[PDB]
Order: sequence, then structure tokens, then C-alpha cells
Amino acid sequence: ESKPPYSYAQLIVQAISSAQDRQLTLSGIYAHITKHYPYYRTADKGWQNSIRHNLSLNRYFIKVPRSQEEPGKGSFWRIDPASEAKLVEQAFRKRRQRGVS
Repeated sequence: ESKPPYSYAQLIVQAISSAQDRQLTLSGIYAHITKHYPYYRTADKGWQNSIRHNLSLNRYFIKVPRSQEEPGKGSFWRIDPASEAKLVEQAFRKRRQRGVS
């Protein structure tokens, strides 16, 4: 339909996991995928608010600060550490649902 390979949860992983350390901002995860993904470039009237909503429902994603939002010289989203080797598993490969909840 549009983004069948990366999903608004694993797409973030390659976005944050493949990012400098492991954190991305709302407009960071976006500039990230369109950077390595040749699909996101002239169309974003959908996953835009999705990611923000996905970063919430996603189970292996969190914010860089303790818990309260606090923007400054550096403050964005981030993926869990012990969930990385797990999430990235879907970030290094395409969307698979053979056995991964």
C-alpha cells in the first residue's frame, strides 16, 4: 500500500538504532528514514503523526530523558537497550511475522 517493508515501529529502530547513538527526534526519525529509504522523499501526509503515535504504542521505544519531556541542546526519542538486539532484528531485515508477536 505504501510502506510494506519498514513499519512505524521498526522503521524507527533503523532510524534511532542506525542513528548516532540510539535516539531520534520527531523530525529526526523522519529525516533519517528518507535518508536511507528512497521511498520517503515527496510524500509524508500519514506516517508523520504516526511515528509520534508509534513511539508511544511501540514497546521497544522510549524517550532520551528520564520521563518528563525536556528539550535543549539534545533531547529526543530512543529505543530500549535490552530490546535493541531484539528490535533491530526486525530493523536489519524486512517486515516478518513468522514468530515475533
